Amino acid sequence: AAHGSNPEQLKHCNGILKELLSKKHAAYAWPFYKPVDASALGLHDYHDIIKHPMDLSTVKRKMENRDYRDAQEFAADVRLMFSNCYKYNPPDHDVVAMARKLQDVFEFRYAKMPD
Ligand SMILES: O=c1[nH]c2ccccc2c2ccccc12
Repeated sequence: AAHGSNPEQLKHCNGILKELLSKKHAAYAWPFYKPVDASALGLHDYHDIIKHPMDLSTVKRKMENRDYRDAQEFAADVRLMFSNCYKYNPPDHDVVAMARKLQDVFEFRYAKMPD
């Protein structure tokens, strides 16, 4: 059910998304900007391990297309992106450290969502 507050909450989500894509966080956000090109990266097992790829450009397209109906649906995709990283890579890999830092940005600001 659409709630009166869903548009306002989606504006907060869009703010978060813009922040995740901003220069401020680019040092650690960059691996998440675009879909993983598994072939290009030689990760020939990526799509056997990751059933539901997700990345920030896809989240942006879904936001622009009004695909997300509520904040929880948005959050689920952003968290799916991080989970994919945690699933595929050894936990000591630099990309996992970058994921944890970007997820910290996400979770702390998501927690400030108006309600
Ligand atoms: O989860 C990722 N694991 C990787 C492992 C090796 C090289 C690149 C990546 C990568 C690149 C962009 C986005 C996510 C990932």
